[PDB]
Amino acid sequence: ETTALVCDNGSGLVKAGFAGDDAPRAVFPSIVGRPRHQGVMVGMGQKDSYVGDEAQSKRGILTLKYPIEHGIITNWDDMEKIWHHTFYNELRVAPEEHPTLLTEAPLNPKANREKMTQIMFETFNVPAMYVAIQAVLSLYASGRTTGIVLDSGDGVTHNVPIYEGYALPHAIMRLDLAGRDLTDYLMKILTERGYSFVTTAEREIVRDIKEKLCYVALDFENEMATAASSSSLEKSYELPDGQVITIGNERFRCPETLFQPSFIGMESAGIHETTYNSIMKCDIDIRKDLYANNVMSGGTTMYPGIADRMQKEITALAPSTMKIKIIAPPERKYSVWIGGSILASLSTFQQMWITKQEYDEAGPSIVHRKCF
Amino acid sequence: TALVCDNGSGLVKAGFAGDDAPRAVFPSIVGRPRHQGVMVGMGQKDSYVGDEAQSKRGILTLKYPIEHGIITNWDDMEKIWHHTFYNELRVAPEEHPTLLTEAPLNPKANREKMTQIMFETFNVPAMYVAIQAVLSLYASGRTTGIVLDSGDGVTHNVPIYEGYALPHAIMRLDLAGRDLTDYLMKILTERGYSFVTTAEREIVRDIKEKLCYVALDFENEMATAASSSSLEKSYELPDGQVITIGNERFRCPETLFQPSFIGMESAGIHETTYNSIMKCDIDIRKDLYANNVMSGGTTMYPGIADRMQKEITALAPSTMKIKIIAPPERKYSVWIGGSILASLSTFQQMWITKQEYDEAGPSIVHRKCF
Amino acid sequence: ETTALVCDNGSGLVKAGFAGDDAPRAVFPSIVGRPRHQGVMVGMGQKDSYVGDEAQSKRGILTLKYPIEHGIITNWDDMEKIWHHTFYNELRVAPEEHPTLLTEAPLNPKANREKMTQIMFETFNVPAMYVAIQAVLSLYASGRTTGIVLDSGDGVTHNVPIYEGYALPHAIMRLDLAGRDLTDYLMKILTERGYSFVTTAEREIVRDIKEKLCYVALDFENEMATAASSSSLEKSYELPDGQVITIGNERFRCPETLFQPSFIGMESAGIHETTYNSIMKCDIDIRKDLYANNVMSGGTTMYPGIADRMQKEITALAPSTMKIKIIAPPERKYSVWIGGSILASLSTFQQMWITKQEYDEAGPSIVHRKCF
Ligand SMILES: Nc1ncnc2c1ncn2[C@@H]1O[C@H](COP(=O)(O)OP(=O)(O)O)[C@@H](O)[C@H]1O
Ligand SMILES: Nc1ncnc2c1ncn2[C@@H]1O[C@H](COP(=O)(O)OP(=O)(O)O)[C@@H](O)[C@H]1O
Ligand SMILES: Nc1ncnc2c1ncn2[C@@H]1O[C@H](COP(=O)(O)OP(=O)(O)O)[C@@H](O)[C@H]1O
Ligand SMILES: [Mg+2]
Ligand SMILES: [Mg+2]
Ligand SMILES: [Mg+2]
Repeated sequence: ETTALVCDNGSGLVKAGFAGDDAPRAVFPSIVGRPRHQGVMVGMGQKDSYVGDEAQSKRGILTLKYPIEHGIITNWDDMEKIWHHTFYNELRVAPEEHPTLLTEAPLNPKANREKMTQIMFETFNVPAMYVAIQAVLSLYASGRTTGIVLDSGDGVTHNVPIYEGYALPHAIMRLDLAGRDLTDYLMKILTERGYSFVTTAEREIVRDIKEKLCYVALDFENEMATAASSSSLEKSYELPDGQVITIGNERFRCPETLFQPSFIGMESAGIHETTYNSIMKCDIDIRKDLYANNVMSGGTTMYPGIADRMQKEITALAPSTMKIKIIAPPERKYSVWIGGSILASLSTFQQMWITKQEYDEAGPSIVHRKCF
Repeated sequence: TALVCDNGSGLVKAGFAGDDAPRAVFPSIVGRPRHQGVMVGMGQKDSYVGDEAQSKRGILTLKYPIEHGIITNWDDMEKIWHHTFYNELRVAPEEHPTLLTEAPLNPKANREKMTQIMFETFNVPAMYVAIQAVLSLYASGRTTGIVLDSGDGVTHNVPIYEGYALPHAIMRLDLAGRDLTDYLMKILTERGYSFVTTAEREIVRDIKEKLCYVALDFENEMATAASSSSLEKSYELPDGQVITIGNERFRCPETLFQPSFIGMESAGIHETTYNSIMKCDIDIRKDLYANNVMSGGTTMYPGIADRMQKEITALAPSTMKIKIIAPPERKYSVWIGGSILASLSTFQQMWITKQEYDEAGPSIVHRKCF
Repeated sequence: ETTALVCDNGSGLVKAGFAGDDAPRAVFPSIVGRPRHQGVMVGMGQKDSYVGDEAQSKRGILTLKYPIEHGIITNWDDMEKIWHHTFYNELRVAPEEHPTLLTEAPLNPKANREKMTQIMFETFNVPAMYVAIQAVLSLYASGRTTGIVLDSGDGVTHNVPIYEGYALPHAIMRLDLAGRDLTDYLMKILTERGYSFVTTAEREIVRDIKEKLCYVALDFENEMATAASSSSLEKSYELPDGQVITIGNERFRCPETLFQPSFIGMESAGIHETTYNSIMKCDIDIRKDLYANNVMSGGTTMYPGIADRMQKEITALAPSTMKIKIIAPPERKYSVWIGGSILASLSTFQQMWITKQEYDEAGPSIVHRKCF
């Protein structure tokens, strides 16, 4: 009778809702904003902190902080504020009568999961909770059991291969390059045309420009030559103060760091090379079934050129007698949450929760013996 | 309707007595999971038997219950027999007498535990145990001759005169297709290919079944392979990679004629056959030389009959006629001979029934059975 | 007076010197470093590549490559640079007056040995060269003639049984699990405490941590229990930037992969089981002398718990009436080189060289005729 809750706490967005539904009920940014200027009018309900869309609307007088960086919760009072906001104000529920399913990136610190368990059991005390891997939930939402998931969000980009319900944890790859790094690189290369975005409020403007105007080039050198020849690739964007800026090659130089990390000084290889190395680290008899089942999930995989570029690069890397298929659904921005809405709804899952009695018996160390 | 089951070291060939071909031919492997299961909307078993193992071997560790002809694991043999009776044949073992096969020169406790398991767990009205090379001679339409039975675990040379095997001339060589698969895995490291896992052992087995052959003259074949690339052949891996082998095609089966390639003390199959013939009386040696019968899958290399003819002609006296019979269906020849034997009229009183097992115990198979 | 050179080209280190000496004169890493950034100051040297210790000195601005992976040379131009820096910079000799002795792991590709012979004879042109197995040189240095040698370095762990100078080829076993895989596994499991190491320069730091702090437990489960029970097995290490890390139970989980290869996803058996299988593939009358003369060589056999653990495991596998003695010399990090100098200083080895005229007559295939 008790309805389970599915909460996906990424680095940039919080997607929370109920199990068994199709879409998340509450999608809001994971920001806590605090005032930085001098308040002069008395009273009028001035608050010392702002969470979510209220922090985004008043961001001209606020300093915005993200509690999670690179998939790791760095500030815990702000994370308590985020969880209190998504339980009492957005979802409008009482957490003492709802089990909770949370998500986590692979190769994370164990103390993050231990403190998530301790805070969910001692502050918002739940009957049950469970922490799950996001790529497994993406594979649940895809409707299949075999595939290699490339999940790229705001802090982490990770590859997880799964064959017939069995994961290969030695081939799991994690890269700390995601949409916030692309936002910072776009902020850096916007100064070549004279545009200066420095403050934490203007990072959101640069993120909006990246979401609206950036795309992935199929050929990088041909697109650079096309931009250098004619002004057919230039687009205009209107700033909130009415200013109009114009960008050319910076539309496709920004997500190219996903394929050339050396643009931001990283020594690692691209996401296509990471996916190929994750496939080639698996057993030989499963690789074919991986090659036809490349699944992309997350916001950073939402550029309108990325599936064709990934297919071209993997087809260049793979032998020619193999079929390479990139699976990009239109709902892949929320796919992890949809997997939670599947996984908490299964009758075979209800014995996998971590109850309060088990937490009192074992402490906050049962989350490693219970969750993978 | 009787049941004929050939439980080889590498394959299981089972069917009904009277049919001309086996109905269930599947690998004798048990696969178990190796990695961490993360999805709960799945069947999620713990043991896979047969082709279901071969369709899932990339996440599985494979085990053979039979090693070098003798049964090492009896729980896995129970699983093999259960899958044979209930999933591949769709029969009830309470209604059908079952014929079983056994390699010659084997420990007696293997037959003891075979009869005990077949009468206590998979209860049959009757059962019988037969020698494989005798059935392979029976399937070829003759009653006198020498059978070279080479399979997955053992190679045997059995001479049979007037339907009776001669036990003082039965020769056993502990070299068969599993050792050839492992030797091919060892010698593919020279060209840079690494095969370690039990799943890749099946890939190398497929390579051996597809590309290898027997050279007529080994030194001349090695000379021609080192002169030009006219013997190189290509194979496409399951992941799309292309490998090329030039002289491993004939070096791997040469262990049948030179067993020291894998470090075994015994002589080759030609000397083994000549020794098995030469232990017999002089008046039957002409019939044994004229009736050489090949059997099993390891005799399916496309050069083995001519090479065996050349070597036995070299060993034998020059006035002796050497004829080697290699039937095209010799991969299924123990089963066909068992089908012929189980469909005979007078064989029906040679069944070991359950009442005689109750009155005797797990030792009747050494008195009523051979 | 043409003294011979003994050069051991491992996967991680190069140990080179003169025959007759008791210690290698040049021990340096087998790396080539190339710049990953741009040079803004002019008037310097600024060479395009760095070999050996100079690559390790400025590894923060270089990406590092190993020309030898799992005992097999993959990059041959980098191996040209390594051998040139060995002959002309670390030894200061001209390799036209010294015959050379090289080492190779067993069950290697034939093209590696053919190309080594070719590059020795018409690039660094030598009067003579020989290629020898490493484990027989370890037994030559150990002073015995019968026994089974476990050589474990940076790329290949191999077991070779030798009876009265006869290497037994059908019981030689090879595993591609060595110290580099251990370094990668420690790099992976260091992310549980939050320590993230990504670049190729940080792999050297993790290798230094492994060399300083890791050890082999006698009983793994009791060690895990006492690590979880008390904070008495923790140790601290200082990074180059001054930060301090602490590891408690990663010290014995990292070399547990040598005994449980399933930690990195491999299906193979442990080194103790490989040793027992190598002994069981020998003749039945020589297994007593092989069980009494177990010799450990290489750098991965330098953990300070490995001899007692190997003794316990082999005594478990062996029959109860057998005597098991495992010999670990204190100088076993350089044991292939010492036996190589012993072999090259012998009077009856002077007919076993491959001369230049023989290479001219027979081409680069006489190394399969004159060398084992
Ligand atoms: N259409 C789009 N094009 C490019 N980037 C996008 C798009 N939509 C969202 N993003 C990026 O995705 C990132 C977060 O995606 P998501 O994975 O849904 O959140 P989280 O990482 O918090 O789970 C943001 O940094 C945002 O810039
Ligand atoms: N075309 C072929 N060429 C060479 N060997 C083969 C061929 N087909 C099958 N084999 C070998 O025959 C062996 C098994 O044959 P068979 O005797 O029918 O089974 P079992 O040995 O279990 O009785 C396998 O190990 C396989 O390697
Ligand atoms: N004291 C030690 N403890 C643990 N590992 C060590 C120790 N000393 C060396 N090693 C490891 O041994 C490896 C190389 O050893 P060695 O066999 O001497 O070189 P190579 O493998 O190049 O021949 C290095 O990767 C290093 O990590
Ligand atoms: Mg996310
Ligand atoms: Mg058979
Ligand atoms: Mg070495």
